[PDB]
Amino acid sequence: DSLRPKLSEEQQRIIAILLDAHHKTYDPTYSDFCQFRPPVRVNDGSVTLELSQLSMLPHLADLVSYSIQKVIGFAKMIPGFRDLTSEDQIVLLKSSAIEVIMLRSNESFTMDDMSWTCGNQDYKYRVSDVTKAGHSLELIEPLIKFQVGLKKLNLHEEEHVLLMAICIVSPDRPGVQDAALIEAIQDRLSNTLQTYIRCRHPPPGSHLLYAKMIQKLADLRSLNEEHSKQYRCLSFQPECSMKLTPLVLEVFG
Ligand SMILES: C[C@@H]1[C@H](O)C=C(C#CC2=CCC[C@@]3(C)[C@@H]2CC[C@@H]3[C@H](C)CCCC(C)(C)O)C[C@H]1O
Repeated sequence: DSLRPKLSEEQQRIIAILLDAHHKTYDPTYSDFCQFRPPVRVNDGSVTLELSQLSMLPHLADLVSYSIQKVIGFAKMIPGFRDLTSEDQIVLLKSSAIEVIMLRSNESFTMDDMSWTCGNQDYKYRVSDVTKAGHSLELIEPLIKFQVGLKKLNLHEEEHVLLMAICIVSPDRPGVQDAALIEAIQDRLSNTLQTYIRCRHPPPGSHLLYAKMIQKLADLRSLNEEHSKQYRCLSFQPECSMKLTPLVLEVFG
């Protein structure tokens, strides 16, 4: 009884652009990782030791800064993002940066051992590594829950890039000027996503995937708020900005 409208020429183009944007901004071999400040793993088996050392912070801060640069690159290739004022472009990028990083990290996340595997042994990131970077389990546990839940959706790469774009272009972000434009750009992306699922995703017996995808966006909202709280506490540690990057400092500070 549910209508299945075909993907329009513009919608097929939008997907093509977004897939191409992602392949230009996501290296699945993670060959740049060795250029970061080296990962250090001291035995913790302690929140006092954690903040004392912050051993994994320089590496992960470089990982996040690098990721932010890629997201910016990805955003500029999103259809519509061009038409926005640069002031609205920054607003959207700053408030969605950590959300989109959590999204795009799912391509490296594996349910083999519940880790982010970016090769090879050194660049395998477990729960203990994130703690060693000065974050508590209040963020880390729900983050893994999110990643696992997202993995089980078995998203097509077409859906994965669309979801990242919808995430970035959000009219309900604190500080937006032209919310109607952002809403129009998001509607264009959402409609393409809704059409694609009904068209391309099998069987389809339960097209209830879209509602599950919108739920993931809300999961990101609360994760964003929790990371924000924990970042503020990390920044209280003396000589902490040293371990971060000017870009990470601007986005979260
Ligand atoms: C490069 C690809 C993608 O961009 C993200 C990846 C990742 C990852 C991550 C692996 C371990 C946890 C993270 C460090 C990131 C993603 C978000 C996590 C935390 C909460 C961010 C903390 C930031 C700060 C220390 C400044 O507070 C791997 C690849 O899939």
